[PDB]
Amino acid sequence: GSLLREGMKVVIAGRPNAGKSSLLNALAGREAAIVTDIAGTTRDVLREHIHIDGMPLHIIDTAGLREASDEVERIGIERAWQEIEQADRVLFMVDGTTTDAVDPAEIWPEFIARLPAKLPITVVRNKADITGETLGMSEVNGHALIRLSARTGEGVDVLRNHLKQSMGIHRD
Repeated sequence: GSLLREGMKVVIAGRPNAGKSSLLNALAGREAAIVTDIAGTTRDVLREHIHIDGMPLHIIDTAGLREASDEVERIGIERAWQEIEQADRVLFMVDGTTTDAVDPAEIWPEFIARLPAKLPITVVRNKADITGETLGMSEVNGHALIRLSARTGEGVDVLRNHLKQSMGIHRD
């Protein structure tokens, strides 16, 4: 390019099996939608591919932990030095108006951070019920609430446009 790059560390969560992978897929411009089994959460905790619209030849690694960052600076062929930022856009994924016990056991250890969350929105049947659990949304002041779905790309681009804007600074 012309001395003009950018990027950041993005994490994808929202309970195990609740439109996580299916989402990422739609994320990666790639078509061939491939999905595997956790087969054990990678140390680099980077199982959400490396989204990079800029250049093709670009390896990224999103840790978000001590041992993670350490493992990051090794898997991607790199000396065990220091050089890695923290998450920025921690978007959550919920399934309709479903409230599980694992729902909180994952979103709790997040509110207490220095970054936006951005919770999704539900649009399931029954009108007089959605709105109810649309504002409160458990708790916390979600950066922005945008509805979307897995199959149909209801609000994927909207979530994407709110990703490229986030990531900034950092030249490879």
